[PDB]
Amino acid sequence: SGFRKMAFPSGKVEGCMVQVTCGTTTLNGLWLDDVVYCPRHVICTSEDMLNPNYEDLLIRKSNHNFLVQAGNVQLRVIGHSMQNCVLKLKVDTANPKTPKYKFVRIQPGQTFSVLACYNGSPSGVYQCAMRPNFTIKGSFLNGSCGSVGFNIDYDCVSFCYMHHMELPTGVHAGTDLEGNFYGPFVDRQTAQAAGTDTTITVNVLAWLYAAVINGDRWFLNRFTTTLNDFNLVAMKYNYEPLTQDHVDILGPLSAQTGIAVLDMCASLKELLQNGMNGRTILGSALLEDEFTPFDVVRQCSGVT
Amino acid sequence: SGFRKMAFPSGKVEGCMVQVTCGTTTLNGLWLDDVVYCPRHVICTSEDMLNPNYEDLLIRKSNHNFLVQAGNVQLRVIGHSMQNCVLKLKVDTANPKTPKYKFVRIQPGQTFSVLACYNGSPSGVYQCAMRPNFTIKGSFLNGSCGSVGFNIDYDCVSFCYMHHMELPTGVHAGTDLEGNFYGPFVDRQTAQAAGTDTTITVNVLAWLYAAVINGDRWFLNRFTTTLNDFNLVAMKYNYEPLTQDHVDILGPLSAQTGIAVLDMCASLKELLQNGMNGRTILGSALLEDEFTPFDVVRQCSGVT
Ligand SMILES: Cc1ccncc1NC(=O)[C@@]1(C#N)CCOC1
Ligand SMILES: Cc1ccncc1NC(=O)[C@@]1(C#N)CCOC1
Repeated sequence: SGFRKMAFPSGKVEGCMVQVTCGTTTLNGLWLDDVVYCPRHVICTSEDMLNPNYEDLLIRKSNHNFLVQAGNVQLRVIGHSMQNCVLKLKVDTANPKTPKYKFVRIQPGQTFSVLACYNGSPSGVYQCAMRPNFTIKGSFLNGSCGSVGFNIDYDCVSFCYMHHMELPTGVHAGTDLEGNFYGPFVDRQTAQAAGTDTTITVNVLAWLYAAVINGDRWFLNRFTTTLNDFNLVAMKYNYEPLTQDHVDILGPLSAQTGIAVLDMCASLKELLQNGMNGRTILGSALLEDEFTPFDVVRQCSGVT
Repeated sequence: SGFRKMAFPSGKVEGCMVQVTCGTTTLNGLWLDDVVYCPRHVICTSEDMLNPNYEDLLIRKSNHNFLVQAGNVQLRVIGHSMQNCVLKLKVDTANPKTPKYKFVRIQPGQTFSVLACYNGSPSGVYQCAMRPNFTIKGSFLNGSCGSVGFNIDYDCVSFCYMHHMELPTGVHAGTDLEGNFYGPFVDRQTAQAAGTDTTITVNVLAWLYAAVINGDRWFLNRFTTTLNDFNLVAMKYNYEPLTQDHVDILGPLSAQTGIAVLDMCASLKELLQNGMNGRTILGSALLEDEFTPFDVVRQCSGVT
């Protein structure tokens, strides 16, 4: 009973957080095996951030300029390289706490947990989603750069995000663990605007199935729709167009509840056209889109 | 920038989760030093739960009947006792991962993180609040009993909750780590109804201060109020009455923003009387009450 915005247990990621200092800039690093991953802007001063030439700035840096501290002990840096927008610092010690891991580049609409860190120390964990405009609505202050996003499948941590930037609109931009930014953002102190933040339709439907499973059924109506009719409504409300791929992934939820995907689409259509009318669904007064169909299945079944 | 419902990093609690089996019932245990804490209803069959006499049921149980498994290794049980609604299983090995810890009985309105577990394995972490009717709106399925609630102050874990029950209304009831239930609930399969779920006023105000700090200011008005005038409105909307103690704890937020507590109360009063008018605050279309003033301060300052 009950449905919560749950994050993955963070322990496996906590054992990987280190502090990286270069000059007078300190941020977070991710220590996996004998490599520490961190945003390349760690080599920048506030002035450098205006228009940095990272290759040129890196020439003035040696292995001894990167100070890596795991807890209260100093790691010896024996190599450094730049891969896209991340720095890989080869250390002389493999992290004894390295979990089974993969680096994955996620698609917009996918969810993940963020372990927010400051000075290599964790402050908290929350569940996020890569928005369709490639930003994340996180909670990050100065010093939080290098904090990571991830998913867990039993014992394997799939790292998907590394925090780099706060846009002037308070939304967040970052990279995958290969250093490639999600979206068109660059690691520069220049005004970069985000595109339309559309609603992740398939996630809203998955959350409506979670609500039915947990007792909230008032929004179920006597109607059905078609993908094309539904998508005309989704276009009007800045919702992502629903495809047969999305319908397919909702299949297990449609099967468990006995509510056909297109019937749930008609409920969503009426909710979009009429609003909630002062009512709530799973304790929310708006349509939640940061639960994927896989998250709903996982939570509703007790996957550990 | 940004404000999220954050949970504490769960690592320190993950290293304490064990599986406890008695007969054919399996639930979660908390292993701290050489003691494993678990709900006493682990000794019950589904039939026993209807009207259990725990002292009588415990007589038919020996140390060897309690199977404690931490990961894939079996702990030897050398003692067992019942303290209120929890069983304390003395094991022959101190948990090497025992963090610095305290057992605290929280007050209604206080928030905490829950590490949801199944068969001694964690499934996720989420932030909760002890409701004013002493229930929690968690996310727990069968097998989740023994999962714990906690807060962290730097390196010390204050355990405050242990999950025991799901009421017929899908809300959750549990105990502190001394085995005393929050509220009037009993560990029996008998219909127990919850009292009025009032809104935690001081938490809503703290969240309104977080919203101002983060850019959402539309709800700020030209009015002020008094504690007595505000409380007449709070009574009507089933909000907890605000006291000078609550005003005092909001002080640092009033000081940082320059918005007097009673002015924020007048904004809250207008929001209660007029609604949001299709608008949102920190991405929510309702007034959030599961952030204490301490949580807002912590998140907005970067406490690790
Ligand atoms: C101040 C802050 C808070 C949260 N996330 C990110 C930031 N800051 C940034 O985006 C930086 C830029 N541009 C400033 C230093 O290099 C990265
Ligand atoms: C089914 C479930 C799911 C989540 N939390 C709790 C429960 N169940 C309960 O409350 C129990 C009772 N009464 C059933 C066995 O003893 C505790």
